[PDB]
Amino acid sequence: AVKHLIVLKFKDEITEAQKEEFFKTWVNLVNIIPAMKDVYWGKDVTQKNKEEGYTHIVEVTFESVETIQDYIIHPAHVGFGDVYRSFWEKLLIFDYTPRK
Amino acid sequence: AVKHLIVLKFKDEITEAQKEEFFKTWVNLVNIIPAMKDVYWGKDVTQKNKGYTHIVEVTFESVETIQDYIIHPAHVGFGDVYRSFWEKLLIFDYTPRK
Repeated sequence: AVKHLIVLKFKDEITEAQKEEFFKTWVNLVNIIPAMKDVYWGKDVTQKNKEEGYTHIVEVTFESVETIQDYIIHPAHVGFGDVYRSFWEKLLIFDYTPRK
Repeated sequence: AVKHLIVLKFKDEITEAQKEEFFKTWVNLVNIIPAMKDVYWGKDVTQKNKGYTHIVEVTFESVETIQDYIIHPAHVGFGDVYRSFWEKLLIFDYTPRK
């Protein structure tokens, strides 16, 4: 089991309603993309690193790093990326297996 | 329910064994700090940004109790011994939702 983590900042012109619609859409992909096992998102409330600007976190769960590729190329995901391409300003991506 | 997320890069001289001992020590705080409910960590394998190499997720009951962890004597000691290990970090606190 691997987590695909995204840390993101939206463009300034994007409204809160748009952001919530964006995340709803992303969460709803789980239903239609077999490789996606789970999605959670959240807004940062502490703002400990404002100079960096990142505001939101998204966690997508996969059975393996391998199967992330099946999600990346799935038509529903490609379409999601196309539709919302104007929304994001910058992001960090991480893939890891959570452990103790 | 809130997640206290740390994105971290270590100093270059820090060895892999040192990193694993660092995370072992951090994980073992859960037992000792009432506010800490759970911890996981992991190494990024994709390395697509460039930068940050490790992720730590600490689980809390609320944003308010994160402070109880921050000032807990076990956590203060942990920071005193190991803060020199890291080069830079990003911190995020959020309620994971659908």
